[PDB]
Amino acid sequence: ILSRLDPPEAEVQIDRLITGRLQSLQTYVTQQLIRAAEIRASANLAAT
Amino acid sequence: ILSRLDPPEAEVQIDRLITGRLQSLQTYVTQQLIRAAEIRASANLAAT
Repeated sequence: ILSRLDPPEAEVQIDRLITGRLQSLQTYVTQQLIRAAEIRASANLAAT
Repeated sequence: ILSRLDPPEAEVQIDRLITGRLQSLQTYVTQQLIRAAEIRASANLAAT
């Protein structure tokens, strides 16, 4: 895209990709945080 | 939106609804993970 257009146009198309990929990454990180808390409970039980 | 807009103009209005509804569904699904992790600990105490 950014290859065919002009900074002014490339920008409007690049912003939708930025918006989608940011949301993807945030979903990944939230679901890792919820799963690490489940692994910590297991490791505390195994220590006990 | 599919009755008082032509297809090139209804895409822009349908996307605004899609984004909002996706956000709301994903908020629902995060808060259920966080509530289920709490019910799980209560059931683990009941089993003990």
